[PDB]
Amino acid sequence: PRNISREESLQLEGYKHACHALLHAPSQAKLFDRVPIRRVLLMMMRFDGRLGFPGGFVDTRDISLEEGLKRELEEELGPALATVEVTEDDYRSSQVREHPQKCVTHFYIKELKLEEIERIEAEAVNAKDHGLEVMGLIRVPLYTLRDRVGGLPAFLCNNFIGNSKSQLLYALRSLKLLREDQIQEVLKASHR
Amino acid sequence: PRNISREESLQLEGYKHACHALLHAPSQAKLFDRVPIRRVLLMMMRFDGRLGFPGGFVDTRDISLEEGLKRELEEELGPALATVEVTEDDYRSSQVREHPQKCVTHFYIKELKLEEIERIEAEAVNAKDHGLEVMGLIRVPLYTLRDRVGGLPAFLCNNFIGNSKSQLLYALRSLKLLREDQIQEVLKASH
Ligand SMILES: Nc1nc2c(ncn2[C@@H]2O[C@H](COP(=O)(O)OP(=O)(O)OP(=O)(O)O)[C@@H](O)[C@H]2O)c(=O)[nH]1
Ligand SMILES: Nc1nc2c(ncn2[C@@H]2O[C@H](COP(=O)(O)OP(=O)(O)OP(=O)(O)O)[C@@H](O)[C@H]2O)c(=O)[nH]1
Ligand SMILES: [Mn+2]
Ligand SMILES: [Mn+2]
Ligand SMILES: [Mn+2]
Ligand SMILES: [Mn+2]
Ligand SMILES: [Mn+2]
Ligand SMILES: [Mn+2]
Ligand SMILES: [Mn+2]
Ligand SMILES: [Mn+2]
Repeated sequence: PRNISREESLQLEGYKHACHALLHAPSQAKLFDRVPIRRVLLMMMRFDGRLGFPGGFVDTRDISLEEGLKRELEEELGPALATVEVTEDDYRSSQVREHPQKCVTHFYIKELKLEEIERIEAEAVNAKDHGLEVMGLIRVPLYTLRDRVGGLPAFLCNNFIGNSKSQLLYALRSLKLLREDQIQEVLKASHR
Repeated sequence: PRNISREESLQLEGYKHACHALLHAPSQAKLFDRVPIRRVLLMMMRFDGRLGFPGGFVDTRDISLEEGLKRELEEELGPALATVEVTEDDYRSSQVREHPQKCVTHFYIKELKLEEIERIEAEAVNAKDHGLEVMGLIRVPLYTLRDRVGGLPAFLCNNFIGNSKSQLLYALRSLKLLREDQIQEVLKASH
């Protein structure tokens, strides 16, 4: 897994392309009327027993990288998605690997309204891929509990696909949710 | 933790009790049209970032174990559980611990019709505890993919609460889903 630019990745010869998106919306809710949720971020349990972002292989010679993702998004999340924009302005980063397939993964971040995320969760059960590729949607706990492990650190101890965990960390710093030192603290507490 | 009978654990004083349940239904669906799903098993992502079964603490001095689970299941899974009765016949096993704290955990298993699991999934977003104490429902992949890892083996590499992983393995053997050899197989490919 190595960092590559969009402009360069698209001119690669033969390698397979993939697109995935973090969908998120602000929230005033408090766990135990005490711990702020801050933000709702969506991930999923996949058919393969691993956690990941919605999306997938972007049929490279079809339409745009955006159109490919949009399709996967509706395929995997459901009908509510047809009215989700997801432009080029929602592109974030790309990576190349030769690990298992020789592949390029493109990460996307889009902010929605909480109402929108709620409806997406609500209609997720109607996605072509519900119970198939998508075993259920989940929210990322952003907080850390009093035992300093429960919440996000404990969350990061689950099994992630490709480099979705890497991508998640990126988003967290990217959206100003946690500084680097906090990100390191939650990893160290998660390591042991 | 340690094995204890139901009747024996209910005679204990100064212990905490909790009940958790695996709701499941048969399915004819085939992943990629080739790989049988076989059965649908519900678990959840919890507030603490771990996988677990729905359920919770029950005060034995106020309500029975069944009433407690019943209320906790409505709270955690939502309104569709009003049509579902998990009774004494669904009770399976109990484990007891003293350290860290005096706690007894009861495990229930109940079969439903596929439309019931589907409706529970649909209405879980209305649960009192959704997006707070319950972060979302998930199905347990029962199959192993061609790489011999994807599916159940990889799922078992996730972060589970208390002995919830062990409750799941018990259910797999109990429901005649996997042989003792297959469970050991699935477990090896994990670690
Ligand atoms: N970096 C990163 N890679 C991922 C993520 N999810 C999947 N991958 C990798 O992307 C590739 C395929 O993506 P999938 O989502 O499994 O394929 P899919 O698009 O759902 O399947 P199709 O419906 O046929 O398009 C695999 O090699 C995974 O390793 C993710 O969230 N982040
Ligand atoms: N064996 C087992 N233990 C669990 C499971 N889930 C939680 N526990 C443990 O059982 C105890 C209570 O479980 P919780 O369900 O987290 O507590 P709760 O009563 O649901 O929380 P409230 O919604 O605030 O009432 C805690 O010690 C957990 O660590 C489970 O699925 N199986
Ligand atoms: Mn996908
Ligand atoms: Mn897909
Ligand atoms: Mn596809
Ligand atoms: Mn596919
Ligand atoms: Mn609970
Ligand atoms: Mn509860
Ligand atoms: Mn409770
Ligand atoms: Mn509650």
